[PDB]
Amino acid sequence: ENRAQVAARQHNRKIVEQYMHTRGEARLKRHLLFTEDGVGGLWTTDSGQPIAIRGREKLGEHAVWSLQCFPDWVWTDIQIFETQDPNWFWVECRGEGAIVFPGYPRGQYRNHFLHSFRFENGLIKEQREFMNPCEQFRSLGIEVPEVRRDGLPS
Amino acid sequence: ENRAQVAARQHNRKIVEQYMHTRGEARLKRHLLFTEDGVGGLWTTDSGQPIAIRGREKLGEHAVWSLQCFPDWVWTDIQIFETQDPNWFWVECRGEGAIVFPGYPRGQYRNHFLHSFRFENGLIKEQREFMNPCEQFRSLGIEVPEVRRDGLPS
Ligand SMILES: CCCNc1ccc(C(=O)c2c(-c3ccc(O)cc3)sc3cc(O)ccc23)cc1
Ligand SMILES: CCCNc1ccc(C(=O)c2c(-c3ccc(O)cc3)sc3cc(O)ccc23)cc1
Repeated sequence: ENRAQVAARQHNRKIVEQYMHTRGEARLKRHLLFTEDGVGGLWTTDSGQPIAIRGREKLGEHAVWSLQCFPDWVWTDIQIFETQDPNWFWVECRGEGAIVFPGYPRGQYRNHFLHSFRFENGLIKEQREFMNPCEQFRSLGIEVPEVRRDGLPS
Repeated sequence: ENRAQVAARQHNRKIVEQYMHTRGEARLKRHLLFTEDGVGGLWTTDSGQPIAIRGREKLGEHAVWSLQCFPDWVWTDIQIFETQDPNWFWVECRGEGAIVFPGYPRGQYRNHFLHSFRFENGLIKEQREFMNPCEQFRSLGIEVPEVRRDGLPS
């Protein structure tokens, strides 16, 4: 059983590596790293609800929109964390690139991200990314609220 | 070497568990889980810069303000992730409690969190927590910007 867990972890790590280094036109095929019913998404948004895409083929359809809205996106400063679960990885990284959201001025977006990858049968069953939406607001020219600090010492 | 790494991971895990379960008056002594020069803080804020405190004694001083602003805070749904680094852990959890920020109405704050814990010689050298600040804005009655989605399909 330990041999099976070790083998799963090693293979899954290669998939995480491949995902994190998928750039440019290869983004059109990144969905093939998911199970048929795999889910990917952004878990931190202005609404408090995730923007999640469910199903490998729907993830592939979304990559068209991803490549339009973030045409040169790269992940950088990538640190991959294996865990005691051979099917669960975390990644700390940054990401950056142009942001071209319809109805907003073209901007430059940079942020810090955490990703969660859960695997089933050697492919990604659930990917989730987490960031501070305030930095995306800034990239879109959206005013960020400020918490008044007068009575809040650090 | 492997035995030493195994020993470090097992002890460090106990410190993470203790930190995550610390609530109530025990919060006044949570800083004793840190190295003398240890750092803790919130990495996701409206400004884009962390609110971090460096030094065990300064962390202890801050606990007074933590108990004022978050008088009944509890971490729930705790999942601890060991990693390939015996001195690095991640935690996925939620947190909840009253929020009592000076000059804002008293509110009820709930959020999802990720924590990072890095250890040195059996104590926490760096703790960092990550959340979506939009949920904290809501708890304070602060208006959250909304990204227009008319052109952005999911
Ligand atoms: C592959 C799974 C989906 N992955 C993502 C990745 C990034 C985003 C994203 O940046 C955001 C939106 C979006 C929706 C649909 C679309 O076509 C493109 C962008 S709306 C919105 C509001 C905010 O407050 C913050 C971020 C976003 C959304 C989903
Ligand atoms: C030593 C560990 C530091 N740990 C924390 C934990 C939580 C916060 C926090 O919620 C925030 C503030 C705060 C500052 C000083 C203080 O006394 C109490 C609260 S201001 C602010 C603005 C935002 O946009 C979002 C969050 C916060 C800050 C620091």
